[PDB]
Amino acid sequence: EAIQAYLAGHYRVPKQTLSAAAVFNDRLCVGIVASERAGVGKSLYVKRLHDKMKMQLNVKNVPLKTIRLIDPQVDESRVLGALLPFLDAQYQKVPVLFHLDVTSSVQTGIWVFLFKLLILQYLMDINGKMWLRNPCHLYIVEILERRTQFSFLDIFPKVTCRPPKEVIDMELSALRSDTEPGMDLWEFCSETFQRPYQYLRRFNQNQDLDTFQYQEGSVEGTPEECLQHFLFHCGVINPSWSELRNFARFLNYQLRDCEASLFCNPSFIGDTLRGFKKFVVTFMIFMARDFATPSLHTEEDLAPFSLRKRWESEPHPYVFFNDDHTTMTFIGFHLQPNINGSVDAISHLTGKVIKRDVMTRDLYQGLLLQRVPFNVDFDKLPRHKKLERLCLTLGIPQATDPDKTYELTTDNMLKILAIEMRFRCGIPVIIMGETGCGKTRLIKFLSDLRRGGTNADTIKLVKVHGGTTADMIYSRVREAENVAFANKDQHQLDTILFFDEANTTEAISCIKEVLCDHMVDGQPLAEDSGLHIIAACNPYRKHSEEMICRLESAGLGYRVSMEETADRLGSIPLRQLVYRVHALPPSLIPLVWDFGQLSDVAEKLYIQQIVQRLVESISLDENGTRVITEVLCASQGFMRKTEDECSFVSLRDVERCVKVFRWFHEHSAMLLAQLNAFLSKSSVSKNHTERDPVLWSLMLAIGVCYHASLEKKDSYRKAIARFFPKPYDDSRLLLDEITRAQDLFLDGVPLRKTIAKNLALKEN
Ligand SMILES: Nc1ncnc2c1ncn2[C@@H]1O[C@H](COP(=O)(O)OP(=O)(O)OP(=O)(O)O)[C@@H](O)[C@H]1O
Ligand SMILES: [Mg+2]
Repeated sequence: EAIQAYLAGHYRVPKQTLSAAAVFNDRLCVGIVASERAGVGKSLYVKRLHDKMKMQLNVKNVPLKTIRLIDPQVDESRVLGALLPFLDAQYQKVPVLFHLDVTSSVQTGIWVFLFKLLILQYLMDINGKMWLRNPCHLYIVEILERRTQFSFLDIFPKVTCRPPKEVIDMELSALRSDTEPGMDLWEFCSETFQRPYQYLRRFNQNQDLDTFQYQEGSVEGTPEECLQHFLFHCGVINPSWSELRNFARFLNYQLRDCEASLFCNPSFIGDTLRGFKKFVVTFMIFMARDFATPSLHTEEDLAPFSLRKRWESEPHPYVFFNDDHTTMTFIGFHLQPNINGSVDAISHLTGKVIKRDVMTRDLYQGLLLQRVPFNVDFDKLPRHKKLERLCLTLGIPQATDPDKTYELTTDNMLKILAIEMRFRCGIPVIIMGETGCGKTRLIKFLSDLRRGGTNADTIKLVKVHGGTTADMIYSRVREAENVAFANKDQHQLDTILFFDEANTTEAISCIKEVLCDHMVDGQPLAEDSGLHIIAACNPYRKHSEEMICRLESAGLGYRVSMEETADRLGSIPLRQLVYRVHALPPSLIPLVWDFGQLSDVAEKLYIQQIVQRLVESISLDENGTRVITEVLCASQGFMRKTEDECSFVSLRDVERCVKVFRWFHEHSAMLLAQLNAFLSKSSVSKNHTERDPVLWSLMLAIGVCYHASLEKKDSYRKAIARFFPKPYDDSRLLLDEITRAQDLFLDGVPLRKTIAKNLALKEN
């Protein structure tokens, strides 16, 4: 208390000196907004305080500078360089709110930097440019609680934001102080859809529980019961503010589209339409579970980064409203009438009931009499009809297919619909999936479908390296904004920026900035620009223990002990994860959802497409196509089954093995001529037989892309030979052919007399 009072007394500004501290508590020109959770309001305060600065300070403009630090070791030269443009005399006497945001990524140097800036009032570098604090600029520092006698953070004035439960728990009565913010009185714009009030308090149907007319435009409740009605149907137990915001936004959009067409005053539409509003409210609150509830869990550090709601888990209802204002879109439930005058919702194919009494027999007959797209199954439908249906649901009225190779299953359609729905709501879309999981193909197909026929670049997929700094990300996002403005002006198209491998950088908080805050380096993103931003993350998975032991036992190992390595995601070294990813921002975890799992049928289809993309250059046979497809599929099956020598397999290995096979086939004539000459040079008699170029090329390509990098080569050969034609299915023959090829390749150099010809030198 003594330290807190000392710093409060020394941080106070005199009443006569004009300062920006007039908005903060009792004229203190130092602030610390902090909380233990993520996404609870730390920055709808530094915005509200700016909002209350303009109308309360009688100044034409009050400069706002947002400085965000993302380097794990906090760099003070960056902060000094950011503050230097605000050092000229013009800003030396005007109020300047300075907001400094320290991200979760930062770990070392926070306390020293805070003691250097807030207390020591200075910042200095080697060059000599000093920056001195003035008691006229607010210095609010927004920080996540670095929970581990007191931390070096309570000595400053603090405004602890609270999730939206502790607001309803501790603040039972709306005292509304400046230390514990509650429901913002401004935040009744999209949270005002308190139709929950009506269908809940009016439980019985006949009392006009949802009536024949409800709308929005003015408030009708108190800002302490909205937060309670949004907690009963939220689904999440202890939501943050950026978990109720998304749930309210989705419900607002869907009820807004509900009060659209087919919600009017016809003569004999159903003559009652009883329960239609009840159906909408109940069923879309049910389907909000897919869009609001987190998918990740609530090998120590990988526990939060472990998927629980995989795409193959509980189904997805996904009702849409066909923004052309004509019909609905029932895509994922196939409702079935219950025995006792009710109707329930089942799975797409299983038929298991997922929810009960969603909708009633009377309105069932009313809807079927209205010819709604109900009980339609996209699994067995023509491609033309499927594309027309999904194009109508998506909004564009055209029908030109942008591709034919890309199949359209029900699970692959409910995945495009998810992204489109999150785009039209406002929820940022971030997907978790392995390399070659089909996310990039789906995004490209959706972008081309949006394009239709225009030659516009509505896709800007950015492969984000491990060495992508903040400057590159900011430059790319502003370039994408400019291109989105251009495409919205010329051809009126919605551009898509795509950050592949989002979580593989030391600066990931920048992507969180771009996605959640809609703010680039501090400057807000231009609203209503048509730019939609997607992120894709690599899964958090550890190697198998035997594979780690094998990697450590390869040569001389790491130069020093394994434990002391600096590259750590918590405790696990980055050398033990399949993808060398970094820690996700805590305000991005609720958003992440599993893209899905590649199915064996889909994998076979992709392999068949790849091999058919080879005939036009090689003129392969049907037998050749079949043998190549089977060999490659079984090769990935083996590599995915061997967890000791191959952590993960990808579809991008077939497009490399087929490339090597193509090279070998195109050189096969001269290769086989030289091999025959070399064998003739040997003492072996004329035992050479016919060598099929297709087989002699696949036999050797799998001996490079799959076989010669393993340790259990014999098992691979014995599990792969059975897919070869009849006169060639021998593991001994596989090894013999590979050895003959290596012997031929080695012969052709002037190797010295006393140089060993091992199986290692030839292989190398
Ligand atoms: N009463 C409220 N207090 C705080 N936020 C609210 C409130 N009502 C609605 N919200 C919404 O909650 C969201 C919280 O987002 P905000 O930017 O405040 O999170 P944050 O504190 O910046 O978290 P982080 O810094 O970890 O991203 C805001 O975008 C705001 O629109
Ligand atoms: Mg923030």
